[PDB]
Amino acid sequence: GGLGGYMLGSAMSRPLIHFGNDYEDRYYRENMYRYPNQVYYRPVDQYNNQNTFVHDCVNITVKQHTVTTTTKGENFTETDIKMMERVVEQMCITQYQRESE
Repeated sequence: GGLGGYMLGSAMSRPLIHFGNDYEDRYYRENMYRYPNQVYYRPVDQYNNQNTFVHDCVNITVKQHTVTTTTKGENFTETDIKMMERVVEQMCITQYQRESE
């Protein structure tokens, strides 16, 4: 709530994601522009476990995304939240890779 400590990663291509049924697939296709194409995060330094960092990226990215979202006067269903979490998770992982050297 005090902000700070976050860095912003480069923009990423939205992957085609399949959700296992016809409705979520169509729903996803239609609604995905409303979900993030970037992630918020704290450096690597602060995490010795990629499995964590990813958690600290999905929830953070989504709250911050909703506050900026509440401003435009629109609302998220429960499905949006599920779909948004899943794709940002994919994104955080790619983001995690960023350092290999």
